[PDB]
Amino acid sequence: ECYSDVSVHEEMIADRVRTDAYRLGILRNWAALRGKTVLDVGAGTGILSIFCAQAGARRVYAVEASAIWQQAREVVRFNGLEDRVHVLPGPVETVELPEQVDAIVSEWMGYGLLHESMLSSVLHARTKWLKEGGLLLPASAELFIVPISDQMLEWRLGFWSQVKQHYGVDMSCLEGFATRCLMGHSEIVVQGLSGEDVLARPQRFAQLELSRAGLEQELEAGVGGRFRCSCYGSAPMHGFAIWFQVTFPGGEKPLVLSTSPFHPATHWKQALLYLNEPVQVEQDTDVSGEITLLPSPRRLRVLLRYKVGDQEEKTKDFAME
Amino acid sequence: ECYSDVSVHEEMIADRVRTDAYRLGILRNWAALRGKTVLDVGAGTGILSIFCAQAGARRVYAVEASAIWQQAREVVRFNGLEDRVHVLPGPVETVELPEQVDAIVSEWMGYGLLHESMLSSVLHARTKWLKEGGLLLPASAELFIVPISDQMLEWRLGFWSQVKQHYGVDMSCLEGFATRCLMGHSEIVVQGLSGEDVLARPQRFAQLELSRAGLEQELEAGVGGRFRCSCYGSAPMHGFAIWFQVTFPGGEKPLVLSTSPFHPATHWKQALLYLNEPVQVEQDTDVSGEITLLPSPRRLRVLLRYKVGDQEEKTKDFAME
Ligand SMILES: Nc1ncnc2c1ncn2[C@@H]1O[C@H](CSCC[C@H](N)C(=O)O)[C@@H](O)[C@H]1O
Ligand SMILES: Nc1ncnc2c1ncn2[C@@H]1O[C@H](CSCC[C@H](N)C(=O)O)[C@@H](O)[C@H]1O
Ligand SMILES: CN(C(=O)c1ccc(Br)s1)C(c1ccccc1)c1ccccc1
Ligand SMILES: CN(C(=O)c1ccc(Br)s1)C(c1ccccc1)c1ccccc1
Repeated sequence: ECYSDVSVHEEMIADRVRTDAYRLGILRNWAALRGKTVLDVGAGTGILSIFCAQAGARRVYAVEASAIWQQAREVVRFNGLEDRVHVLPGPVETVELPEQVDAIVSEWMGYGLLHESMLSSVLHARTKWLKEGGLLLPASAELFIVPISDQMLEWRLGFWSQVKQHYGVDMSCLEGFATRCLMGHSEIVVQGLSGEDVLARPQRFAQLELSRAGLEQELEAGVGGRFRCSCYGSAPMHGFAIWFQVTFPGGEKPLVLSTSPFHPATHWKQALLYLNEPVQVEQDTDVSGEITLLPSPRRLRVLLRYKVGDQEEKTKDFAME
Repeated sequence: ECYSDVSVHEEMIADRVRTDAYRLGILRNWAALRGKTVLDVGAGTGILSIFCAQAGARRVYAVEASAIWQQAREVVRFNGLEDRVHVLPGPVETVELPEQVDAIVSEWMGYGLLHESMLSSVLHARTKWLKEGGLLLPASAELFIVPISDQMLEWRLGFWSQVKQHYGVDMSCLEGFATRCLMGHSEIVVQGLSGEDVLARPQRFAQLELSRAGLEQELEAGVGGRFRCSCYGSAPMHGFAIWFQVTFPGGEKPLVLSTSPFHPATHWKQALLYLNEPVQVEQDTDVSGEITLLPSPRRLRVLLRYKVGDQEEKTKDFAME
């Protein structure tokens, strides 16, 4: 019953930005990887493991907990690489490796609990299996937030006004209802924005250096921080967008994979935090606040306290289950 | 927590083909409706009820079981029609009307159990509340089936062959897996096709005249029948598409709302039955079989026995839960 399995792995490989960034991030470290050993945490279909062999690794351990490992096994055998890449089924927390490894590669990033604890698995495997001063791909992640005006939401909120022009019945009185339903919930909406949706300069509110011990302990408290920015022009602000980038160390200068709305589109899109209703901003309107991401029913909470212009500080907390 | 509520009613009103067909189907019966009384079964946001008032009905009972009735109440009041259109919350099976009605309007059609038992509610309300020889909008429904080659599926099945040209790893060995996962399930896939996907002349396999008593009893056994057609040219046949049309009686000649892939696109799209793997057809290849739709865990079963060319008869049964 594996049509969900296929959709997910298809979507990732079809993301050229994601797939090339890993390819090149990995290849550009050929000097550190040639003749060395690698652990791919959550190998999926095995393509990251095989980039590691392309880059010259002598031995790669591709560990995959879920059913897709069979397919990873088939792809490695079919590419004549079973003597260099060993697909091991099961969680990385209990896999038995013969040796400590020179590098770890993982694609752990995304939005929700699956991804918070995929990163915990990557830290666990750093601690347990990676050599003092070993190579992490990617090595770091940064998080960004900015006020947004969402055109797709603007269009949906005004649709009820358009009905009169088209079917000669007035439904503009349902604008209030559409707003409550589309903005009044407490869910993270994962949606792709364009540059034109962005109302100020993006602000970095957190950096995670994966190399650091006590990052695990530091994530107990939950990642976040303060932000301040100034709007560019007149707009109905719908809320905030949040996205990440990760960094692969270079030979060269580092390679950055960004999920920003200014950069080309990825299957990750961006994570949207809607206020309960739109608020009109103008050129130089100050937008500040504080954002905390932390786990909790097992749920990832997003705590937001924010201030727009001369309006009062407000709290809106979000969740993903 | 009503963002699902909004998406559904938005999608329906945004369907011009659906909304105009009801508008015109209803208006073209102005002579039978003017000064008469109407029951709208599942009034939703009330737009069908208000088309009935536009067409000249003296009194319309808009019955809506779910939360959206508040919004129907707001839209009628705001259009100054509360003296002609009475929104009644609750199931139609237990609503108390003062009088028997001259006409019933409903949008009950779709794919799955919600829609099988929405039609049962429309038959229940015909029996209970509609006058001898009263008007039903729509009055009938017909079901069609044809062999299809799905381009979107063809593209997805070949994606794994394209990987070598792009990221220098061969994953063509996953074609078998993608096929099992995308075609080997037993689900109805609701997807929009184009004319070019269609491999023979569509065949009508059932007609439902809503006016007929014992239709309720006849639906116990389940609607379906035999079909036979001849393919147009060489193609990988992926399975069958099924769709409906409904008929509004005219003043004039009847109005037909079709969800065919040859007609303009609707939010209903078409219902797809994939074989477990593709089978190559050629010009004049005979495709015959038998299709039964019937209810059952409460699930709507689709029983298909079919024969392609000189291949043996096969059974594939599907479900929707
Ligand atoms: N603790 C764990 N140990 C091993 N695999 C894990 C894991 N937690 C999650 N996974 C697996 O990690 C994968 C995340 S998506 C994997 C992407 C992969 N690098 C690719 O190129 O396709 C899933 O296949 C999931 O089942
Ligand atoms: N037995 C029943 N009695 C009354 N309403 C019902 C019902 N079964 C389903 N419904 C309602 O029928 C609707 C189906 S969609 C309604 C479309 C509506 N004519 C429009 O123009 O928007 C839903 O709102 C559903 O809650
Ligand atoms: C897993 N994470 C998320 O689901 C979210 C990120 C943004 C939103 Br809004 S929710 C986070 C994350 C990781 C560890 C602990 C807490 C949060 C992440 C971090 C870096 C990069 C990507 C994600
Ligand atoms: C509700 N129905 C469906 O879910 C399906 C139709 C096509 C597929 Br494949 S499943 C049917 C239907 C209605 C009553 C009894 C049995 C089936 C329908 C009929 C006419 C028009 C539309 C739908």
